[PDB]
Amino acid sequence: AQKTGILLVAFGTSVEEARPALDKMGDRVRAAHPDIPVRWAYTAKMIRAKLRAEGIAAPSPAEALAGMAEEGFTHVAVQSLHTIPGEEFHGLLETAHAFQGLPKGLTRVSVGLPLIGTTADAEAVAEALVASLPADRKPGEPVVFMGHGTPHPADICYPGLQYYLWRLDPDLLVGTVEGSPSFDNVMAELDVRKAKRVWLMPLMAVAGDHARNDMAGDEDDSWTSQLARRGIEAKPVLHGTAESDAVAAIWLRHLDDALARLN
Amino acid sequence: AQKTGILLVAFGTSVEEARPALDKMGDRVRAAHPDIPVRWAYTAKMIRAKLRAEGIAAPSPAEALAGMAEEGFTHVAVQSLHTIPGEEFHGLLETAHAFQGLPKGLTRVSVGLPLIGTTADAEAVAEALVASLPADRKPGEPVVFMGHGTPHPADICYPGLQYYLWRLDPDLLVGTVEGSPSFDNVMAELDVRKAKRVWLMPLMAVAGDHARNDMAGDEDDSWTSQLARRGIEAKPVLHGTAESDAVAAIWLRHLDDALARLN
Amino acid sequence: AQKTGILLVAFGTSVEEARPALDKMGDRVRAAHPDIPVRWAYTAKMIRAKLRAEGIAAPSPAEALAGMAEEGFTHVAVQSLHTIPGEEFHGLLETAHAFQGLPKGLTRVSVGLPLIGTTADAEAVAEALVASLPADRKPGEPVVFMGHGTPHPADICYPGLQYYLWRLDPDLLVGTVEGSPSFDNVMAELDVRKAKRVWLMPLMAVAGDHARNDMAGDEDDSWTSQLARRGIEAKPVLHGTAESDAVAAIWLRHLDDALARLN
Amino acid sequence: AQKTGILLVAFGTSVEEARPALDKMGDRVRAAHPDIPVRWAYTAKMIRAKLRAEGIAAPSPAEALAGMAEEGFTHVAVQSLHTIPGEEFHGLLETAHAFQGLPKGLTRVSVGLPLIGTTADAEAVAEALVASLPADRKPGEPVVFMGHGTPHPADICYPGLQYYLWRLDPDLLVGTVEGSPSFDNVMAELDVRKAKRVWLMPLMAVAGDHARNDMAGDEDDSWTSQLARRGIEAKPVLHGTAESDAVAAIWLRHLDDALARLN
Ligand code: HEM
Ligand code: HEM
Ligand SMILES: [O-][O-]
Ligand SMILES: [O-][O-]
Ligand SMILES: [O-][O-]
Ligand SMILES: [O-][O-]
Ligand SMILES: [Cl-]
Ligand SMILES: [Cl-]
Ligand SMILES: [Cl-]
Ligand SMILES: [Cl-]
Ligand SMILES: [Co+2]
Ligand SMILES: [Co+2]
Ligand SMILES: [Co+2]
Ligand SMILES: [Co+2]
Ligand code: NA
Ligand code: NA
Ligand code: NA
Ligand code: NA
Repeated sequence: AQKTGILLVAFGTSVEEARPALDKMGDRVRAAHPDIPVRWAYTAKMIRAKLRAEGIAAPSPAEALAGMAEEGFTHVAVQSLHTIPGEEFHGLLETAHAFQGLPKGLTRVSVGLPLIGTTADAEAVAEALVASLPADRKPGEPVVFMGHGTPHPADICYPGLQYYLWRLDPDLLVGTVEGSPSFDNVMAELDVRKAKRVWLMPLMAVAGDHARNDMAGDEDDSWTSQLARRGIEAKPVLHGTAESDAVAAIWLRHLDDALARLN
Repeated sequence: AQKTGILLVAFGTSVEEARPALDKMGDRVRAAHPDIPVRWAYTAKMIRAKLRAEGIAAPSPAEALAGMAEEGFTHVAVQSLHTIPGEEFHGLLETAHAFQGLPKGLTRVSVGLPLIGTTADAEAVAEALVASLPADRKPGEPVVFMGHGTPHPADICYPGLQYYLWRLDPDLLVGTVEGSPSFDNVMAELDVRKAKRVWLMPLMAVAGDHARNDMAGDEDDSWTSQLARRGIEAKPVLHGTAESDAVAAIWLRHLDDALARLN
Repeated sequence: AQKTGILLVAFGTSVEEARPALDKMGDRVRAAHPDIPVRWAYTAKMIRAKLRAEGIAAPSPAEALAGMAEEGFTHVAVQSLHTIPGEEFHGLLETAHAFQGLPKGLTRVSVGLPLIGTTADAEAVAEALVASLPADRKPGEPVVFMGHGTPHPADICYPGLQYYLWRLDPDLLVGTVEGSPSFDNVMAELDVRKAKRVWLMPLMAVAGDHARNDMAGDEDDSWTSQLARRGIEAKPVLHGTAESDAVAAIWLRHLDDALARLN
Repeated sequence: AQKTGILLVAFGTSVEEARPALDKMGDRVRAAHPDIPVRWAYTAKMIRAKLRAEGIAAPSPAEALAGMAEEGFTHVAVQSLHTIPGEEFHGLLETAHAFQGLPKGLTRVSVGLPLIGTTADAEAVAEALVASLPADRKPGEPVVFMGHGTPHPADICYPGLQYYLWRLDPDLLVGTVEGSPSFDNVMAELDVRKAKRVWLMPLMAVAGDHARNDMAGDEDDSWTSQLARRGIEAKPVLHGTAESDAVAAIWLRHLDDALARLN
C-alpha cells in the first residue's frame, strides 16, 4: 500500500519579502526528488496565526501529519529548516514520534537533522557561510552572523560554530539576539580589531523579523544603529541562509539521510 | 491559560436518515455542559471519505485534536459513542495519549469509556435496552439485538451482555454480524422457543448500513429475509441506541467521568 | 547478535502446596520449546514480598526484563498466566512496551494473551473446563467455578464465560470473589436448581489463598461454609486451572502466537 | 505514600585507582542532601561486565530503577556524571521516561543535565577548569583538556567549550579521542604557540582508561608519547574532573534542579 512523502518544516515567515527563500527551498527539494510529494508546516504559533489571518493555509506539524495520514501517506520524511537542534527541533521530534505507528495511520515518520547537526555539519556550515559572503566584502572586513539564540542547551552550537569559522578567517564572528555569544560580546570583538566596515548576515534560513528589525532596523537598539553610533559603517545583508546553494545543500543531505531512514 | 473542550467521536454514518441520532447526542451533551465547546470526529476512514465527498467536514480524531490544539484548547475530554472497547476504541485511546503533552499543545486529553464499560455498565445497558423496547412488542416475543462483532478480545462483551439481558427476560437475545454470538446461534435460540414474531433492534449508536442492509435489507441474506423464509414475522426497528434516553444516559455518565479525570 | 527468550508471568503464589502448578507450566513450556531460555516473574507485589522473605528470588516483570537485557536477550515473548485481560494484564503490556527499543536493550518484547482472550478462546476455555471436571462429579450436579473478579472492564469476561459454559451444560456456574457474577448470584442460581451436592473449582491458574480461604476455608464466610449452612454438600477441589492439560494448552497457543509476533 | 530517591549514574570505571573520584561525588551528594537515599548505576555495558566479574554489584540504569520501584520509591532524581548530552545521556533520558508512570511503580523520574548543559554551564565549566589547574602549571604553558568525543551531535560541546576557555586564556586547548577537535588539531595549535611544556588533563569525571592509556600511556600512540617525539615536555595529570570541587559544584546544581522538577 506504500506511499512516501516529504514534510518541509520552517520556523516560518509572514512577510512577503522573506517567503521567496522558502519557495527556493521547495524547488531544490522538488528538483532532487521529482516523484515524492512535498508538503509544508511551520513551528511558530504566531506565524501560523498571521498566515491564517491573511487567508493562507499554514498547518502546524501535527495538522500537516494528520492531513497526510488522511491522504494515505505511510512513510514520511520530515525536514526542518532550523539551524540548531533546540527546543523547536526537539518538539518536532516528539511530534513526529507521536504520529508514527498510530492505528490506520503513518507507518514511519523520520526527522532530518537541522543545519548544525554533527561537528562535520558545523565545519561544512562554516565553509558554506564563507562561500555565501557578498563579493564586495573585502578581506579583513569582519562579518557578523546573526543567530536566534535560545535558553535550550543547543545554544552551545553558536560558540561551536564560532570555533569552526575562526579556523577559516579570524574576522568572522557569531552573535545572537537571545543567547551566547551576545551582541555585546560581538562589539568587544569588533573593538579589538578596530574594524571600520562590518557586514551583518542572518544565520537563519529566512531573513525574517529579527533580521529586518533587530539586526538592520531603523530603531536605536538595532545592530546597525548601535554600530553607526560607534562610527562603524554597517553593511546589513538581508538574505537568509536558505538563499545560498552551499548552505541549502546541507539541509538537502539531511533530507536524504531521513528518506534513507524510512528504508 | 486554561481551556476545556469536549470531542464526541462516533464510528459515524454517511446516510442522511441515520445522522439525526448523532445530532440528538450533540444536544444532550450541550444541554448537560452548556459552557463547554463540543467538537466531532469519526473513527471510520470510509465514512470520512463519503462525508468529504458530499462536501461535509469530517475530521479523524487526529485532525480534530490537532485543530483543537490550534484553537488553544488545553484539556480535552474525548467521548466515543462505541458500544464496546474493541479495536477502534483502543485506537482512539492511543491517539488521545499521543496528543497529550506535546509541545505547546494539549496538556490533558481524557477518554470516556464506551457503552459496555464495566460489569455495572453492562447491567445498566441491559436495563436501558429493556426500557427502549417498542410499546407494541408483546411479552414473550423475542427481541434480537444486533451488535457489530469483532475479532478483537472485547467481542466477549456481547455474550457478557446476553448474560445480563437474560437475568431480565429469557427472550432477549444478542447476535452479531461478525462475531459471537452469530446469527446462526440466534436462529437456534429462536427454534427452541418456537417464536412466531421476532423484533430486531440495532445495538449500535446509529442505525447505519449494517442495520439497513444486514439486519433489515431486502436481499436474501438479511436477518429479516432469513426469518421470513422460516415463517417468522420479523419486525425490524431502525433506531440506533443513541435515540434512547436511557441508553444515552450511560454515555453521558462516561463523559462526566472523563471531564472529572481532567481535574 | 539475535537471542530469544521467554518470560512466564504469574500472578503468583507464596504457599508451598500451590507452587507445583507453576512448575508444571514451566515443564510444558520447556517441552514445547526445548531450545528457548525460560524466565519467571510475578505481578503481585505482596507475593514478591513474601517470596523474598523466604529467601527466594521473585522479580517483578520490570526487574526480570532489565536482567534479561543485561544477559544479552534481544527478543522476548512475555506470557501471562492471568485468566482475563484486566488491570494486571494491562500493566504487564505497558511494562513490556516500555522495555522494547530502549538503547542497547531489548529489540522486541511481545505479550501473549491471557486465558480468555478472544470469543474463540472463551469457547475453548469452557470446553477445557468441562474436560477438567473431577470423574466423581455426577451429571446434574452443579459446578461453581470461582474467578477473582475485578473493577476493571475485563470483568465482563466472567459473564461472557458463563454464556459459553451454559451452551454446554445448564448446571455449570461462574462466581467471583470481587466482581460479577457475585457469590449471592451463584446461590440464587443454586436455589432454583434445588441442588444437594455442589462442586467448587478455582478458575485461576493456581489454587491460591482465595481458593483455600474464600472458596474452601473453615471460616463462616467461606463458600463451602455458606453452602453447608444451607444444607448443601459442598465438594471443593483445590487444583488451579494450570493443572489441566486442556486449559494449559490455551496458554501454550498464546505463547506460540507471541513468539511468532517476534518474527 | 511519598518517597524520594537519588540515582547517580556514571559512565563508570573498573580500575581501583580511578573509583575514588566516584566515592568523592557520593560524599558531596550525601553532604548536600543528608536525608535522601542515594543509589548508583553505570551506563557502560563493558564496565558493568568487569565489575560483576570482580564480584561487585553494578546495575544498569534499568536494573537500578526497577530495584528502586521495588523498594517503594515514588520520585527519583537521576543525575548523570556525563560531560555532554550525547548518546549515553539521551539513552538515560529515554530509560527514565520509560519507568515513570508504570503501574504500581515510580510516579516521577527526573533527569539532571550533564556538565555542559546550557551556554551558562559551559562558561561556568571553563571557569571551574581554570580553577582546577595544577599550582605548578606556569602562565603561558598550554593545557590540553582531553574529552571523549562522539559521532552524536552533542560533540559540538567540545568546540563550544574551547570558545569559552579561550575567552579566559589563549593557551587552554580542547582535544578529543574520537571527535572534534582532534589530537592533530591540538598539535597544530601547539606548533603555532611553540610550547615547550604542555599539561594534559582529562575532561571526563574519572581518569579512566582513555586517560591512562590514550592520554598518558607508555605506548607510541599515546598523547604524551606523541608530544615527547616532538620534543615537548608532557605533564599528564591523572585526576578526573569529579575531583575538583569547582567542577563538581556544577553537577550538584544540576541535581538540585532535577529534585525541584519532582515538585
Ligand atoms: C476484553 C478485553 C479488553 C478490554 C475490556 C480492554 C479495555 C481497556 C480499557 C477499558 C482501557 C482504559 C485504560 C485504563 O483503564 O486506564 C484499556 C487500556 C489499554 N488497553 Fe485494553 N482491553 C482489552 C484487551 C486489550 C488488548 C488485547 C490489548 C493489546 C493487544 C489492550 C491494550 C491496551 C493498552 C496498551 C491500554 C493503555 C495503557 C494500558 O495498557 O493500560 N487491551 N483497555
Ligand atoms: C547538540 C545537540 C543536542 C543536544 C544539545 C540535545 C540535548 C537534549 C536535552 C538537554 C534534552 C532534555 C529534555 C528537555 O529539555 O526537556 C533533550 C531531550 C530529548 N532529546 Fe536531545 N539533544 C541534541 C540532539 C538530539 C538528537 C539528534 C535527537 C534525536 C535523534 C535528540 C532527541 C531527544 C529526545 C527524543 C528528547 C526527549 C523529548 C524531546 O524531544 O524533547 N536530541 N535533548
Ligand atoms: O524572539 O522574538
Ligand atoms: O463490516 O462491514
Ligand atoms: O483480593 O484479596
Ligand atoms: O572508546 O573506547
Ligand atoms: Cl574603501
Ligand atoms: Cl397477534
Ligand atoms: Cl449419592
Ligand atoms: Cl623551567
Ligand atoms: Co525570537
Ligand atoms: Co462492519
Ligand atoms: Co484478591
Ligand atoms: Co571511548
Ligand atoms: Na539561528
Ligand atoms: Na455494536
Ligand atoms: Na480469575
Ligand atoms: Na568527555
